[PDB]
Amino acid sequence: VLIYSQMTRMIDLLEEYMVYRKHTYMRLDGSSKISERRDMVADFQNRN
DNA sequence: TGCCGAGGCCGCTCAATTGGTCGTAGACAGCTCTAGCACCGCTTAAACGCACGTACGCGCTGTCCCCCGCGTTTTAACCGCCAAGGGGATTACTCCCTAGTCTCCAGGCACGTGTCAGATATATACATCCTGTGCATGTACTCGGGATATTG
Repeated sequence: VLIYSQMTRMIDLLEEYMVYRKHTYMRLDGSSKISERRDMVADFQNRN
């Protein structure tokens, strides 16, 4: 699944939820560095 | 009326500081020096400090007597300002030259000792130079009257 959301304040609340119910997750706000986006996309492909 | 135009609030992205973590390299703290030569302790015969009326030198004191201070205000331009213009101090880039590193390499000389002399100190006798004192004039001063210079 992809979850899209429209407030950085909310993506923080979603991250607190993803940590509590132990789903595994990965986030890419506009505040992420350009180099992080590369690794993070390449890890969402290539893995179960 | 209309339209809209102009209008006012909120997530990306980048760019210094800020504080954090990594690992590694001499340089700091410390040991044992060890070694030795200064500090000390112990005498001595030594100099020089110091607690202490009195002659008296001058620091301080009670007076009167006047300029420079003290007070006013006009004015006078001094000094401040602002705003504009020109450039020259500044910024950011690219090419370039050497500052700096290391390394090798020598001998110059600053370092060190090895001996012992011409040096200068110290005493006694001493004569002399120099100080403190006393003592005339000669000028550098303060004043008055007139000439030259300069401000308004």
